[PDB]
This record gives sequence, C-alpha cells and structure tokens, in this order.
Amino acid sequence: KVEQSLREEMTRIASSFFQRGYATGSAGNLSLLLPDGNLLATPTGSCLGNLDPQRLSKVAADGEWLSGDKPSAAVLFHLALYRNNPRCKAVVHLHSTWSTALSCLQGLDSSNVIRPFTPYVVMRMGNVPLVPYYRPGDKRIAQDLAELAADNQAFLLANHGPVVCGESLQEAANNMEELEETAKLIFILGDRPIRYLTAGEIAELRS
Amino acid sequence: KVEQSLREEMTRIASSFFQRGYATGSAGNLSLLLPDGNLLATPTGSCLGNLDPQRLSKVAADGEWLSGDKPSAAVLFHLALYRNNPRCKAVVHLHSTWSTALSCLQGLDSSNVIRPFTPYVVMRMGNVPLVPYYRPGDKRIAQDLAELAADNQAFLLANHGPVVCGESLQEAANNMEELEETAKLIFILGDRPIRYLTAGEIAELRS
Amino acid sequence: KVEQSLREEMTRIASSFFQRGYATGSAGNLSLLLPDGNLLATPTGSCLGNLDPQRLSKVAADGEWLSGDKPSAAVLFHLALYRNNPRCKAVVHLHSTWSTALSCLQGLDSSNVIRPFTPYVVMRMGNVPLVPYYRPGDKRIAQDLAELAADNQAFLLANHGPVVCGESLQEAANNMEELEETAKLIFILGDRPIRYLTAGEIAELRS
Amino acid sequence: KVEQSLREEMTRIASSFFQRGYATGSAGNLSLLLPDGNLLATPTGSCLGNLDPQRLSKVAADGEWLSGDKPSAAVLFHLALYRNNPRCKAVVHLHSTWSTALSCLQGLDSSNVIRPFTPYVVMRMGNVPLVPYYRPGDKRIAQDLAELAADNQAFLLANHGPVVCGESLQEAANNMEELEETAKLIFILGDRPIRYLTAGEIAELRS
Repeated sequence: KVEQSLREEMTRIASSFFQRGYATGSAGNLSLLLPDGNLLATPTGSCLGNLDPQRLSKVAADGEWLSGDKPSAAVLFHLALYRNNPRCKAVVHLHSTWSTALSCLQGLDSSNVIRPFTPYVVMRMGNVPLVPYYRPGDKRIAQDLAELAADNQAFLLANHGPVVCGESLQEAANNMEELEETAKLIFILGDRPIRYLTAGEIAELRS
Repeated sequence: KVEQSLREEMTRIASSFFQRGYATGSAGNLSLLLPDGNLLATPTGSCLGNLDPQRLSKVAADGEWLSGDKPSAAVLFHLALYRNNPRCKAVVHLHSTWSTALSCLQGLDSSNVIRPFTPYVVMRMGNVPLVPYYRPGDKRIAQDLAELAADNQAFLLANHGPVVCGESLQEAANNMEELEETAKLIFILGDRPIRYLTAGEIAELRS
Repeated sequence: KVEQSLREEMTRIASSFFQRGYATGSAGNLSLLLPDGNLLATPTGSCLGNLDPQRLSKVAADGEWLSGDKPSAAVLFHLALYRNNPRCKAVVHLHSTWSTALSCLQGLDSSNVIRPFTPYVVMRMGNVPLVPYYRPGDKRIAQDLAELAADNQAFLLANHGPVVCGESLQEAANNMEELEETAKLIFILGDRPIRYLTAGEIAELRS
Repeated sequence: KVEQSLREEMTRIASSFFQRGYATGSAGNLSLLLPDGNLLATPTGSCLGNLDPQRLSKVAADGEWLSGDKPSAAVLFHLALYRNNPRCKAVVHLHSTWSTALSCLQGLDSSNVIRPFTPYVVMRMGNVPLVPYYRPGDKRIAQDLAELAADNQAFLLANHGPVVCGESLQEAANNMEELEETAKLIFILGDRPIRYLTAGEIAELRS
C-alpha cells in the first residue's frame, strides 16, 4: 500500500532528524499530502525518534481529524500552507538549533532572513521571510503563514524556529537541512569578512 | 509486564542520550517511579549507552537498595526530589555540554539561570534555580534540592550540570532536552543583540 | 562479486557521512573507479543516508551513462579528476559545515587554504588549492579541477565546499574527514595564539 | 572465550567513538591488556567504525607482533605506558576535536593543560601533562610518555591530541570522554568570567 510506505517514510525521516540533532524532544512535527488529498501528520506529544507509523494522524483538508492519534496543535498552520500553495505537498517544522538561534536576533530582515553566501538556499527556497512572534498555538501564526504561502516555501518564525515546505517530504526535509546548515554557517563565520554572493551571482540562480 | 517495559524504556532513553552526545562516559544517571512507588534507577559505574535492563537498580522510597546492581551515588538526591514533590515521577541527571558550561559562569541568577528568549522552557519548566557547588556526593546537594523540589522541576547544579524532573521519564527527558537546547542557544547567540521575550509575553506562557 | 562489494562500500560510507553530519540533505556525491576503469557514482536527487546499491550510477571514462539511475551533475568534474590524475581512484564531494564555511572567507590563499598547525593534512593531502566560485554545474569548475588534478588530491571550491580524491574510497573518505576536521579547528581556535608548525616541521612531513 | 569478548568490546567501543565524532577517519588507535599480559590493539590503516574483531592485532609485552593485522605505529608508545605503569590496563588515543584544538595553543602548561572548573577530570585523571610536538612515529614521543607514565593517566600531545590510560578499556574510554568534554567547555566558555574551583575545592577531590 502506498499510504503504508508514506507512513514509514515519515517515521524514517523523523527518526533521522532526531538522531542527527535536528529535533529536540517533543518539539516539532511533520506532515505530508496523501494522494487522495488528506494529510499525514505526526501526532501531539510524540517523540520524533520513536514514532509509530500506524498511529500517525490523518487529517482532511478542512481540518477534520480522521484517524490515528491526536494531531499536533501545529497542524493548524500546516493546513494554512496547503490551502494557499497548491505545490506544497509536505511541511517540516523543527526547532533546530541554529535556525531557532537566528530567529531570536534583533534587526532581522522580515523579507529574507539570510543574506546568501552559498548558492543552495537561493536555488531551492529563495526568500525566507520572518513570521512574527506569537504565543505557540496563536491564530495569527497560521494567518500570517497563509499570506506568505503562495510565493515562499520556507519561513522563519521569530523566537520559534523554521517552517519549510516542499513538493515531497524528502524535498522539504532536504530544504530544511540546507536552511539550518546556512544559519549554522552564519554564526560560524561571525564577524569574519565573508565573500557574499554578488547581485549578479544571485540572479543566475533564480532561474 | 509493566516493569519490564519501564526497564526497556529507561535503557532505550539512556542509549538515545548517549548516542546524541547528551551523556559523556559514566557521567550521569536516570530514575523513574514504578507503579508500586519504588524507584528504577541506572546503576553506578554504568555506561548509559549499553545498559542491561534486568540489572537496573531498584530502590524503595526510604532508600533501601532492593534488587539490581548497586545504584548510583546520585540516587541520594533523586529520593530527595520524590519526597518533596508528589508530581515528580522521573529524574534525569546528565552533564550535558552546554548546561554544564552555563553552570560554570560567575554572576548567575540562582532563582532562574536563563533569561527566556524562546517560550518553551518557561512553558514546560518555568524557573531553573541554581544549586551551589559541593563535592560530588555531598549531603548538602540533596538537602538543597529538597528545599526547591516543591515548586521547581528543573535545577542547575553549579560546576556540575542540570537535574530535570518530570511526571514521566519521557517528559523529564524532553524537558532536559529543551533546557540543554536553551543553554546551547545562549552561548551561540553570545554578545549579539537578542530579542528577549518581554514580561508580557512571559506571563502568557505561565498559564 | 567485487562490484557488489564496491557498491555496498559506497552505500555504507555514504550513510556514515550522513549520520555523522558530514552530508546535508541531497547536497553531495561520491564516486569510485571500478577495476575495469568505469565509474561507480551516487545518482542525482539521492539522499546519501538511504542509497540503493543496485541503483548506483555507472559511467564510462568518456562520460557515457551506462547503467543505474541518472548520475549527479557533479560527476562532470569527477571525470575531470580521473582524466588528469592516474592515481585518483575515488572522489568524495560533500558540503560539510566547516570546510564550506572556510570556503566563504575573503582573502583566502588559492594555493593552500589552510596554514598547518596539525601534521595530518600535510602528510595525507599537502596543498589544498582554492577553486573559484561558479554557478553549480558550470563548465569552468571541471576545467579548473582538471588543471590542478595532477599535483593535488584535495580542493576547496569557494562558496561551495571541499572536493577530495584518494587512491581508494576509504582513503578519500578519511582524507575528507581530516580536511573538514582541520577547518573545524581553524574556527574553534579563532583569534587565539596558535602554535603553527614551523617551516622545518612541515618539511619533515612532505617526505 | 574471554579474549573474544575483549575483542568485541574493543570493536564496540571503537564504533561508539566513531559514530559520536570522537574519531576522525583512520586517525586513532585503541589497545588493552589481555589477562595473559599480551596486548590487543587496533591495526594500522583501520577505520575505527568498522573494525574486524578477529583481525585485531596481538602484541607481546616486548613488542613482538604475534597475530592479527599489522598493529598501528602508535602502539610503540602504548607499550611505553604499560612498561612504566603497572596499573595501566588500556590506552585510548584519538584526535578528538577539542582536545586536539587545545593542544595547538601557545603558552600551555606542560604540567597540567587544563585549569579545573568541573570536578570530574581532577577526580578521575588529575594532572594532564603536555607532551612536546614531534613527527608522528618519533622515538621521543614514546620516550617522553614513559617518563610521565608512572604518575599520570592522561596526556596531551601538542599539535596531535590526547592519550588517556585506564585500569580497563571502559575506564580509559570514559576518562577520554571527560577530558575531551572539559576541553570542549574551555573553548565554549571562552573569555567569559569562569568560576574556577578554588584550591580548597580541588584538594577535596584528590583524595
């Protein structure tokens, strides 16, 4: 069954994030779009490193909890991204160290939080806009993500972490990994004179 | 048997801490409360990455070593936390890098060692008070933890590391992971202008 | 079959890089030389942590895709290294954090990007020249690597990462690991007074 | 057979060091003392993450290679430690990142390279003297380690890394892990005002 292999892929990818330090405790959740249009999401209060595939949540496009354990409360803004971007087929939301660290900085650019010095995040994602800080579970987190969903596939929630989309769970996972990697390079480079990509070198990647 | 699954869960969670770098050598110990009220703790001189479930220590509420290998000497303050907080059902004590690093700083706040810039540690734990430095195994470590046990679920022992409680071993592990994560962000952010959560944003999380 | 064990070794080594944080997402590719002279390379759009051995790409010396999935676009400069260094039997290309970080610095030395303070990179690789930044997939990346292939076994592509060769896949992997380790020490040491190896201590290692 | 379980323990411990980032490539070697007095050491050109237990080297006290693959060239100073400390039963030598980083600093103390701010390295090892930098394989590395072997169980080789002993392989591994952890805290704390252990707090640990 295709749904069974999708549940195992989510379990497998979730465990990978947990063992490699991307996921911290019960902080985070993943979701993908099944062929029929329904959602497959990690349940609430679930450690990403030991997920039960047959207990993964199943939510309809309108938000109706269909089967599996209770979905995570963060699924509310997962649905906002699917409803405003037809090319979004999977959402990866983690509180990875360096992306969450970047999101806690004053004077960030809410249109694109990283200035590119490597070509990969511009090629895969482009602009990473900043979502304002709200209490976890706030209505305005999902409402803001719905405004930016049509023309962005990655987002940085302030004092929270990144939220990355993709046309497949593997793609959204890889995109999340390159975003967290780029934020990690920002802090590593620090005050050193970085050779940023010039405006012309950026335009060659937007194609 | 429920006790068998609790022993395996402790072995499993311990190995996770070891493979992901939270536990260093034989430095650390875990304990949980069994349904009958007795304790299940990791034994002394035991590497958390290769625990034998059927050799885990079993200690009564009064401190009597019942079965299994010799319990860790740190179990003495584990019992202090259970005797002064009825909601404490598991204790996780590790010398994780960034929490232990934070505990070695001068001018720390002994009422709450971290100023929140992310909402999660305030939501799950609240205040992380500082326990003074003593020789490992000192009577005063357990005596101090008994004073703060009633109204705190996490503690930072100076020049030592963190000690986190929970209503379940999974909860105490997740809480430990978010505390160590927050101390890791402190050193990563460094002297950068951090956007701390304002007093009003903190009060919305204490509910 | 020898080819089967070479496919498994590539799968095994690739997974090791992925689980230990050297490989990030789909960023990277490995290749080795089979006894008959043909290439065995990781395919495009493939996560290094879950490679299928029987789907690894097979490319002839002239660049003809023979079997397996579509090879990575980076294979183009893999072939440039084999065609200009008969002792190169395997190529490891990853975007590891600290090597990629070093490659983003202004004022680097394009003849040797690291000044030795440990003896190991000088013993195994020697000089690590800098390849200019181009758009990923540019013809000039392979053309430049062909110029430096005869007398170098490691290369640092600016705003990109390292590219390391070896007389075996294990050797090229070990060389990559010591290069990334040395770049990691550079940023860790920072502005501290480092005791660099003197010119005489370097000459004793070039033998 | 006891020797078989010792070979598996060495293989198991070696893999743990490799997967957790302590060992980098083929850089490093482990050895322990068998009951009969002979040595069990990791062979040369061997990746610590995939050791064959039945191919581990076997060396007599006088240095005669008895069985298994060719022992590592670093075994020469392993034997120097056993011949000058009867309580040394295992030697762990790795080029771990932060210990190797510390060993590259000018103005180190050759009597004890770390000033204690945590009690654990003083309790387990005590003084960590500095061994001068020589070409890898130099006679003077083993000769210097033989001078300090009688009254020290850990050593820091300049521009090289740590070398830790123990009364068992598990003990030497745990000691190595706490030494590398302490060097990691040194760089993390940096220029921050550290609350070092006072002279009186150190004397309570030397007992």
